[PDB]
Amino acid sequence: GGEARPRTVWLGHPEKRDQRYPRNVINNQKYNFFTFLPGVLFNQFKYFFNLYFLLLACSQFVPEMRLGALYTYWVPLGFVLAVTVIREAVEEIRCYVRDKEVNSQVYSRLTARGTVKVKSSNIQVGDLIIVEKNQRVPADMIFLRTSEKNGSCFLRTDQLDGETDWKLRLPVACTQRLPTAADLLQIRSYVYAEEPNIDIHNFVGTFTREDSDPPISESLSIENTLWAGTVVASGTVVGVVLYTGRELRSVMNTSNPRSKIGLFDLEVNCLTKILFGALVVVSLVMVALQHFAGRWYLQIIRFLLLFSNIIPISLRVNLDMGKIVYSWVIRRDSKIPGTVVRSSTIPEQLGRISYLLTDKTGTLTQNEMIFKRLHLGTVAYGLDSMDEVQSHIFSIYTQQSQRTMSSRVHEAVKAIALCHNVTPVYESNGVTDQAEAEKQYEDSCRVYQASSPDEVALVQWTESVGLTLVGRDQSSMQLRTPGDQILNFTILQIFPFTYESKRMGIIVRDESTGEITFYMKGADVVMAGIVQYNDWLEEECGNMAREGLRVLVVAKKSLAEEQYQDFEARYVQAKLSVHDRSLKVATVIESLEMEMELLCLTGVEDQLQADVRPTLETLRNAGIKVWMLTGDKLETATCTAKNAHLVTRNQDIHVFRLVTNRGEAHLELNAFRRKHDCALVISGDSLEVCLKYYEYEFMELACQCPAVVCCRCAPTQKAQIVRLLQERTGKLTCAVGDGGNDVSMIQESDCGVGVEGKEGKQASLAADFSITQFKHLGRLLMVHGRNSYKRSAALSQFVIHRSLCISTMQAVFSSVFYFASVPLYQGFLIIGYSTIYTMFPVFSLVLDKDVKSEVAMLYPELYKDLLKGRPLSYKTFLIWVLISIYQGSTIMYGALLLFESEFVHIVAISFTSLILTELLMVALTIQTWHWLMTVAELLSLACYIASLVFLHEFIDVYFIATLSFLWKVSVITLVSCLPLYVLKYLRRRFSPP
Ligand SMILES: CC(C)CCC[C@@H](C)[C@H]1CC[C@H]2[C@@H]3CC=C4C[C@@H](O)CC[C@]4(C)[C@H]3CC[C@]12C
Ligand SMILES: [Mg+2]
Repeated sequence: GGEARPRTVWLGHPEKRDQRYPRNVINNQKYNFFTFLPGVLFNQFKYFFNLYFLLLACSQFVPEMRLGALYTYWVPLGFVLAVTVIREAVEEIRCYVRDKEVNSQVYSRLTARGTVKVKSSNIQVGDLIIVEKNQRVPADMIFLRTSEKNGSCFLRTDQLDGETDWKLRLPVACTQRLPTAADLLQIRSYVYAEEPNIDIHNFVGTFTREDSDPPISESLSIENTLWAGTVVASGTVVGVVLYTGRELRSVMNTSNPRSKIGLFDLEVNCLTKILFGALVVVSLVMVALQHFAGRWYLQIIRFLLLFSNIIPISLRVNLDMGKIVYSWVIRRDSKIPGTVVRSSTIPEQLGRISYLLTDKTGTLTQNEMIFKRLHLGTVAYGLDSMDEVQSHIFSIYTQQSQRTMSSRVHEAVKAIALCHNVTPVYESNGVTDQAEAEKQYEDSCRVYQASSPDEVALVQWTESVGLTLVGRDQSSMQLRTPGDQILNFTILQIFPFTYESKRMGIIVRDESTGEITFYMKGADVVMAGIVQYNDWLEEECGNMAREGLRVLVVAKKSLAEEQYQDFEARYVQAKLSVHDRSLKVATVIESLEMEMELLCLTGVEDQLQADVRPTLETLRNAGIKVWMLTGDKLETATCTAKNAHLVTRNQDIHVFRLVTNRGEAHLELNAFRRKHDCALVISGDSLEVCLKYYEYEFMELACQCPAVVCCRCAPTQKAQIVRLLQERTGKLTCAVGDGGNDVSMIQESDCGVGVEGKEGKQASLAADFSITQFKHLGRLLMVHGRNSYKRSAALSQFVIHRSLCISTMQAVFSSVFYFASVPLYQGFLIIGYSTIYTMFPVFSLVLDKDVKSEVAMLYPELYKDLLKGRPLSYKTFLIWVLISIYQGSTIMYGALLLFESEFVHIVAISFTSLILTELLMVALTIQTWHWLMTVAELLSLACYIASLVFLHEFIDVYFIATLSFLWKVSVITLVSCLPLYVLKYLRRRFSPP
């Protein structure tokens, strides 16, 4: 609408504004009230197929042009227009209703008279909206105040950038210290926010409070921002709205909704142009035959109007009803429940997808992490062997009051239970207060919260074996044992996990003994040299990683009361430095990071969704290349790629390093080129450089890959990847996602599928097809797409064949029977009127199937045939053209040569022969017979016999009730259809499908 400018947002009072802000509404609609009709009309009549009808109809306005009745040109086109408008309108009402659930969420705001309850749509910039726990943040906000005593909160941004880690967000310091939540309305404070941009992980702002005698100014960053679409993980937060509606950071990354057309529709449109060009060519030949006879422009276009039915409106009507039937079938399948079809005009696109691009967090995975393996070197403990770890812990803490394997197991478990950054949170269950449960350490009211879900999984696992961690402070940590006694540990040093070191350490003192213990856990690559000599770390960690687990190496070092003093004195000496602090403390910690005894290796798995591995294997077996485009980190993405068998166990993986320029990109691209049959894992930062500088080479190397993993992808980068896959290959692409970061690539893709997320519905609402589970994709692609594509191709080709046969024989009639007469047009309106009796058996091809639904799924290789364009091609169309020409020529020439008396004794023969030939041809193309096709074929014959009976009494047509009629009809019906019967049977025999 307007240029982006920084905004001064006053806390409360949503009226001190200079620019009007958009309403906070998420809209997936295509058109508004005003632009609905023009948009639909243009999107319909922008193609040759639909514009042909308009060109035909408009000509009826020139008096020297008029041919036929006026109501025959506009009633069918009017029906087509009215069905298209109705379909689009109903789609719009359904989209608006589906958007209402998100746009009508209930929240609360702070007013001078007290809190009041308002909806999500009415949220204005500058409003103080209260967001509770496990509630989606409605609009972009600034963290002001939280009800938690530690002055912070955790955010789940899985629906914003697809990252599984929880984001720790800190409130505004000035607003946090106010005595009550009602105090922010009596302070003259404002937030100066940057212009709404597409970046989601950055924010530059400033908080200013003018009320205080010393003005207080805070510099705001991403750590104070609660973007829309995120979920508050803990506590009740209060924020000030900065952006609304389109201005939301989620919406800037969302493209405008577009109307999609399938490739099958484009091929049919090209066939219509070919037909019209052939008509024009024969027109130029026919006029040039007479060496120009004056007013040629009149006669040639009059003859065009005479053959105007070579492109039938029945084609468009049949395709529309077939697509409606396909959508009705998809919405009613019980083996893929919950499937929703939004774009009901492209069900045939599911049958020609060559590339599938999917999100990891929430689509492939369940967004749940649990502990899988505890490897102690000499023995591993799986999910079925945890009762021995529990037994060892119980035995030790029973023998405490009443080396060995139990001691080693306990030492390995306690290190996991202490070397972490997880803090318990206690809530009031309703009977016991929050302060009531803390002093007794209630199990039902205790929740573990941390930035890394792996640490939460480890803590929850140690809870299961007996060592329950019940409290944690900045200098203390309590563990609860099976003997119900509590051990008190004092946290003397903590080294938080960093993505560069890839390790986390801690130093604790056991108050019962006083011994100093140093714990360190991290990746195997960094802990290979820290731990002492061993012979199983590099092998067992590699095996556990190859199984798809997140391996960690846990180590120990017992510190005496003398090795700690010199370490503390040097650590603080490094800390109170004014020159190169980081490298100073790094050396102090590294000096302690020596000769650590190895305890155990841990395996934590991100729980996939149901039937993800079989679905990926099914899609791989059908020639579909599956790329995982995720916004998560490299390690989690690789672990999920290995877990889901997106890469085979023996497959080699090349990790794309961090490249920053053109020269650095040449070397890495070439080095990857020297590899063979190796999957590619690339970060977003390297992808940006490769796509900016090496657009051709990167994709010519990535399309040959068995699979491609691209982590930390911005939504624009995902959409760009989809766009290049569409452009440089020319093959259809499918995009699967569950969050708001997948909407861009879902809309960009030729067929976008949106998995309904657990905490968000944007991808579901903005996709052509919405599924509840990832495993439904296999059926949706192998059955509901293949059947729709095949049925649409068959019915379109049969309709074209019928019209071509009618036109060919009716051209023979007008040429070799009279060559000039008014009574020609009475016959030249009726022998093309047969399509009232054969219309039902033509609308019975939407019930046809080549193989059973359980056979396409069990043999996905049938899809590789559709990937080649078999159902509709130039060879099949040419064969149908030859068949139609042969049938028309045979019917008319045989009718004329066998017997020739006058017009009304040949019209009857030709009409019945054409109807019977078309019915037989309908019966010819069927592969598996359905009873509705049988009833349609029988009802057609019954109606034709009824018509030939009623007219017999009124019109003297006694020719029908003779023997000379029967053999004359049945010889043409035998020489027109049955030669193709023989050909089809011999095709079955010699070349089975
Ligand atoms: C008079 C003609 C042109 C039209 C009406 C007859 C048609 C609809 C009839 C005649 C013979 C019939 C077939 C005869 C036998 C079987 C085997 C069984 O699995 C049921 C379907 C199937 C395959 C029938 C399908 C319908 C069928 C093809
Ligand atoms: Mg996701």
